[PDB]
Parts: sequence; C-alpha cells; structure tokens
Amino acid sequence: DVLASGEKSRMLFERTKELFPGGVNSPVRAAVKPYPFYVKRGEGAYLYTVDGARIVDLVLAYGPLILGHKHPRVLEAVEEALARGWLYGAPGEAEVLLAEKILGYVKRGGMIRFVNSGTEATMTAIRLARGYTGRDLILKFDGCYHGSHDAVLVAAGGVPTSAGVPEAVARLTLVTPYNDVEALERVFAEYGDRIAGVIVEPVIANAGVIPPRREFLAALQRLSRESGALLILDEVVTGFRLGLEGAQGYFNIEGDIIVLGKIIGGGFPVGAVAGSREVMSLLTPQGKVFNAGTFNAHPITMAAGLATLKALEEEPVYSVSREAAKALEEAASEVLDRTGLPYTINRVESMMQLFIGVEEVSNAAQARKADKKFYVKLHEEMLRRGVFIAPSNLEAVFTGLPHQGEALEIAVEGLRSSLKTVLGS
Amino acid sequence: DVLASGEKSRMLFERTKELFPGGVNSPVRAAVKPYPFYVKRGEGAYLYTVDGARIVDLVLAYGPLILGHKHPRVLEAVEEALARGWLYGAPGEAEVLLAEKILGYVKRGGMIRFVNSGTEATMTAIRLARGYTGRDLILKFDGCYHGSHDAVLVAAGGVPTSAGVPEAVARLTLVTPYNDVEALERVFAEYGDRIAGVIVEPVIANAGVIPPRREFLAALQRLSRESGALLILDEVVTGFRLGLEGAQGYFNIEGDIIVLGKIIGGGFPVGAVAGSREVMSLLTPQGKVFNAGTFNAHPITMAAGLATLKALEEEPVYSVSREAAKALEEAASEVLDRTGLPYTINRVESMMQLFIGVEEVSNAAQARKADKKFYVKLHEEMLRRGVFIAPSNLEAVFTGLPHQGEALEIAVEGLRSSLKTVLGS
Ligand SMILES: Cc1ncc(COP(=O)(O)O)c(CN)c1O
Ligand SMILES: Cc1ncc(COP(=O)(O)O)c(CN)c1O
Ligand SMILES: [Cl-]
Ligand SMILES: [Cl-]
Repeated sequence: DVLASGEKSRMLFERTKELFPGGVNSPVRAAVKPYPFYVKRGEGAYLYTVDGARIVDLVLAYGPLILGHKHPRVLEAVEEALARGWLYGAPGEAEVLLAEKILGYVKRGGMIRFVNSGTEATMTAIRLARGYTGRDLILKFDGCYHGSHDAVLVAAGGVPTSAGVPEAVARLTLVTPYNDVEALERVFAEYGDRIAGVIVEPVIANAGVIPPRREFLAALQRLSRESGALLILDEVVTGFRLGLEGAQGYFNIEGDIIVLGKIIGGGFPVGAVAGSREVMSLLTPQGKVFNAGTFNAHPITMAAGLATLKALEEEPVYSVSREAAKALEEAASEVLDRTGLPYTINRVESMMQLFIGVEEVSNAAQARKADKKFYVKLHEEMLRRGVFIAPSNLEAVFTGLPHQGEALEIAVEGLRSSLKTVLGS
Repeated sequence: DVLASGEKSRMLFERTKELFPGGVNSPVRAAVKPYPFYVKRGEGAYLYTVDGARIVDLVLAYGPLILGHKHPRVLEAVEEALARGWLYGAPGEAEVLLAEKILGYVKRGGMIRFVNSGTEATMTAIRLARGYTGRDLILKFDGCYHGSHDAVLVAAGGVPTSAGVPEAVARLTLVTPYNDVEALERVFAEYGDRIAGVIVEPVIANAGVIPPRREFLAALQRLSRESGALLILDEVVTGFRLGLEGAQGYFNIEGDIIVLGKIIGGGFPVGAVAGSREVMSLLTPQGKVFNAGTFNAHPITMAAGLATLKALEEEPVYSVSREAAKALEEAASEVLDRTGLPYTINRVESMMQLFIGVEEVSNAAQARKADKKFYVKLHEEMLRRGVFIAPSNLEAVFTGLPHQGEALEIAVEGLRSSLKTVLGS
C-alpha cells in the first residue's frame, strides 16, 4: 500500500548512476529494494521521499538518530549555534562542555580528541595503541566493523578484504572469531607482546546484532592487561545508546581507549577517542602520535552533540527506545512462533536484528547462515508497508525516542503483516 | 591595543589542558600566542573572543571560509535545509546538485564520492590508485600535507614522521623535493612501474605558500601518464579557491584523481574524490575498493557546499579576495622595502605567506630557512592589532570576500604597524 520509490526517485536513481560509483555515496544505501528511494526531508520517526511517501525510520542513519529526526531541542540548539557562525579555526565553547560531559560518563579524569567520523576515530585509536606500546599488531574480530581505513579492511588468511590495501599493511592485523574465548586465548599465546591493541565492538552491529559472552568480555580485559596491549572498545554505536555510560557501564567493563561517534554528534559528522591522560597525552601537539583535522571539534557538531546528550539525561529516551524494540521483537515473535520455522532475534536495548533459519547467532559465522532471501523480501515488504529497515540482514534495526504512539503502531503493524506475506510467499 | 586572549580565554585555556591533549583538538591551534584565544562567534571577516575582542580573520579556518564567516546566502540555505532534517541514512537531493556542479568544473563526465574530511579524501584517493593499478608505492613531496593518515605521515629516510605508524606502511611511500624536476625524474627511473600514484598539492599551502614550477607540473603529468601511475592532485585547498576550475583550470593541467575539500563543504565537514568513470567505478558498491561512511554526503554539508559554489559563481569573490591578498602584500612590501632585510612573499590569488631572511622560496627546504622568530613575533603583534594570521610560518594566509572596506583597512594597518614593531624589536 506504499510506494517508497516513486517516479521522482526513479529519475534521481538513473541520474546518480552517472555521478556516483554504484549510484550512491555509501555501499549500504544501494541495497534498498527495488531500488533506492530519495529523501526530501525527515522529521520525528519519519523520512519523506521526494515523491511524498512517508516512511517510519527503523534505520536512523544506522545509529546516530536515537532522538529521531529534527529533534526540537537539538534543532533549537543548532539554530542558536548557527547564528554564532559554524567554523572558527580556533577553540570554541561548546567543545569544552561536550568533552566534560562525555568524559564524565566514559573516562573520568581522562582526555578526549574530537574527529570527523568513526573511521577517523578508530584509525586514531589504533595509531595511538601502536605509538603507546611501540608494537605493530592489532587484533580485531570477524564480523566487527571499524570503518573505512586500511588497517581494519582485513580478514584471516591477515589478508585484505578490499583492493588497494597493501599486503604489508594487512599482515599487521590479526583476526579471530567474535565471542570465541578459546581462539582469543590462542592468538595471544601465539603473538603475545607483539600485539599493540585489541579493537572490538562490545555489541556487534554490522553482522546483524550480536551480544557478547560474559567470558569473552572478561578475557578481553584480562589478556590485554596482562600483555600490555591496549583494549580498544569501539563504542561508535554502543556509546550513549546502551545508557549514558555506554557499554562500559552496561556490561560493567573497562577499556583503555574508548572510540565514540554517531550519537555524540547529534546527527552531524563526528568521531572521538577517549582514554587516560597517560595514553592520550601521546597525541599531537602534546606527544608524537599525529592527529590533526580542519574540522575536528566542528562547532555545529559540538553544539548538536551537547544538546543530544542533554536530551538523553532529561528525556525518557532509553526507556522509550527499549520499549519500542521490545514491542517489535514481540510482534515478530508472535507471528513467527505460530510457524515451524527456526529463527532467532538478538536485541540489546534499542538495537536488534532478526535471523531466519537459525536458532542461535553468537558470532558472525552463524549470522551469515541466516536466510538472506527471506530477509531481503522482508525488507521490501516492510517498505511497501511504509516501514524502513536495513536492506541487509547484516545491518541492524535501531529504535529511538520518536518510536511510540502512532509511529510505533505503524511499524508494529507493518512488521506483522510483512512477515505473514513473506511467510506465505 | 587589543588583547585577544583575555580572562575568559585564560580560564578556558587552563581548563582544556585537562580535557584535550596539548589543550586543543588540532595541533596548529595550540601555537597561538601568547596562548590560544577562545571564540564565542564569527561573522563576516571577524572572529569574536569569549572576552569580546573582535579580530580580523586572515586564517579562515585554513581555507574553507573563502566567503567569510556566517555568509548570509549560505546561512539561509543551511537554515532551510535544517528545517528538512540534517541526516537521512539514504540519498538526498542536494548531494545530486552539488555533484553535478562540482564535476562540471573539475571532471566533466566523471564521478565523485563525498567523504567527511580531506584526510578521508586523500586516503580514499590513494587506496583507489593502488586498487586501480595493482601497485603499492605512492609518491609524495617534501612539504606537502595530505592529512592525518599513515600512508602520508612519511618522509625520506621512507620512514614515519609520526609514532604509531608501522615501518612497513611507511616504506610504501616515496618522498622527493617539491618542484624538483631532476629528483622527480630520478625517483621514477628508480621505481618505475611499482608506483601506484603520485599525490601533490598544485600549490603548497602547508609549508608556507609555494607556487609550482611549470616544468614540475609538466613532468608530473607526463611521467604518471607514461608509467601508468595515477596523478593525484590534492586540491583540498586549491579547489574552488583558484577559480571555479581550481588548479587544473588555473595552471591548465589535468589530474587522474582530484581530491577536494574545505570550500566545497561551505564550512561543514567534507572531503571528496573525483575521477574518470574508469577509475571511480572501482569504489564500492560498484567495485572492490572499499569506501563507506555514515556521514558521507551529509545533507547539511551538501546544502552549504552548493550554496557556497553558487555564491562563487554569482558574487565577485575571486576578484575581491585577490585584491585583498594583493593589498596585504603591497603593505608588507612597502614597509619591508624600506629596510636592508632580505625577504620574499609568495602569493597565488587569495593564498600567500611572508618569508623573512630569504629572497626565494621554491620548496619546503627553503621555506624552512625563513626566520621563525621574526614570524612568531609578527603573529603576536598582529593579534595585538586585532588581526589573526597563522601562528606558524609554515601555514598560509587566506583572504576571502569579507576582506574589503573597513575589515581590509584594519588588516592592512595592522600589518604595516606590526612589521614596524617587529623590525624595531
Ligand atoms: C592539501 C590538504 N590535504 C588534506 C588536508 C586535511 O584536511 P582535513 O583536516 O579535513 O582531514 C588539508 C588541511 N590542512 C590540506 O590542506
Ligand atoms: C562500530 C563502528 N565503527 C566505525 C564506524 C564507521 O563510522 P563512520 O562511517 O562515521 O566512519 C561504524 C559505522 N558503521 C561503526 O558502526
Ligand atoms: Cl534529522
Ligand atoms: Cl562561520
């Protein structure tokens, strides 16, 4: 009953094929079925296509929009900051207030460095772990996504998963299965003091959603501590979504370097690296680890981020978002439970994902066994119901403050009905 | 007669020492004398400190603000775009119009990919040159700045100029002197078909300002063409500053991959890579060279960039900016010419820099011979005159549209008077 990609979108779609590689500026955007819809504007829980169709947004730009689109509070803060100019080339005030608030939640007494993307952030964290330890090796886990830079575009043979990445760079990155304590202990017994740092997502969000095993978390902290390797918690997604204290507070764990992003920018380009004074002091202009950026601590990003965190402390964002995701899971379960089809749903607060054909998903290997065809059809049916979920089973479904009342009702009805349609396909 | 860093700035300065490494979020910001001033807001040609002092901005965030601060046209475009939401997670309309306009000026019939910083942009261009050719080596020039990523944090022994950068990565980058035809031809005769690409700034902006020799430019195009290596013109600064067609149109040259940034974002986080369909088609989701980004083609950046380019085509920005820089050069020359002090001033349109103690600066080595102490004192005196120039002699002085009338008068008077003071110091 809804046509997300209409004739206006069709025109733009054929038109951008000549302007951008693959027709888009980011891979995941091209997978939308039957073809990408173009957005005219966004507000609250909705995206509005150039043709006019209104769509409930369960993607939220893949994490940043926990407050929904064009949040009134953040909008007003940004409007006010805008009247003061948006770029200075020197220190501003908002960056100071945001740093203090962020550090108060993720690394009290530590320091922070603001960058412009999660990619720049994890890239900076890695260079920092190498500079601090004097080691080269970085350990990452299969299924974890850390951005668009050489060091993390690697898989176990360490070989490049993208072209243009020298074999020499790829060899310096190790890879083992997520949640695999056995393998984790083995790789450390195999490389020991040559490992500079261990980067990991406390909760995987780029291979569907996958919660961590308590033993995996404990092993990570213990092994990095005993070997001298820095534990890098990539909280670009988990930061400020799993509560104000993020993954560290949620799972009661500690990281040496905390990578932040998306939510802390209020919807504007952002990335950040936080750590103790001992580690952070290595960054230029204080130490030898280089990091610079024309847009670092961009005034508008700072202002939007501060307002966003302010809203997270004053509004029932976490409860509302948790309830929305819970309601979606219950709706999907109510329909699927009336079948003989195996499946599983992983959910951590406001982030979740459905996996068809398997009863358990505790790692990327299992996540990859899920029925892709079923999911893709589900994605398409949902759009036809006016609901937008990631076009890929390996992405995640995110809920936010606006997912309540009518918007939630539409999403829930859409999910029930889309499942039934796909089930009877 | 002006105190840029007052008591409000002093408080913030001591306060941020505990929040950020070196007290700032980007190295160059810490060099401001006697210590960094904090900005409350910016408008037109001015920056306003938290204490209140108004300062003429000859830094302009180091390039992006060719239209000055809070340009009315760009402001209104951004306000309107803001009301439509600032982040979608799917394609928007502004990105399409900006891509078409940019490509029409720098690579007709080609493609483009929007990223979030110049660093991400040059990093993407390099990975693209390596993926396209299947080669590893990248040639850069001494004094050129390409961002905060491993591959370009290198110098000739290729060794790392920053900590945390593996020797293996650094060895894959070659470095020779800027404008040195002899050395350029030699390195190609030494590495030949192993070179994936040659990255260079058509006009150096991060070792003072240094124009290119016509022979250097010709050799670059010829050698890359004959060896199969891609010529990567880093126009993050030159793009849209040296005319709408940038360096290519200004010097009548051609690059395989054009790196863009700063101005194309209208003051918001941005970066871009442009090239022919043959090369660009390698980027994901079309090809194997990976590049993704949550904020790629950010709606506000797109809207601000489009409005900015629109202003560049409709307003006398280039003539006004050229005249301002010319007036500053004449004022500095009028004072210095009445002395027996050797010096030289390099200027290309709206970008320039003064070099004391040397009669010529055609490369970074010479630029490094300039009197740093004189410059630093000049920087401080200027601030005391209410004018802001880079605190480092290796940075550049940029002029923009607002540099006219009273603002220009203040800058010119400040320069004359600051020179005299330093000369009599
Ligand atoms: C030529 C060039 N390339 C890359 C960069 C880095 O741009 P960004 O700081 O946005 O990463 C700069 C900024 N100094 C630059 O001038
Ligand atoms: C955990 C994680 N790290 C890094 C990134 C990349 O962030 P960005 O796209 O802004 O570079 C993402 C975004 N998918 C992420 O989820
Ligand atoms: Cl929005
Ligand atoms: Cl501004």
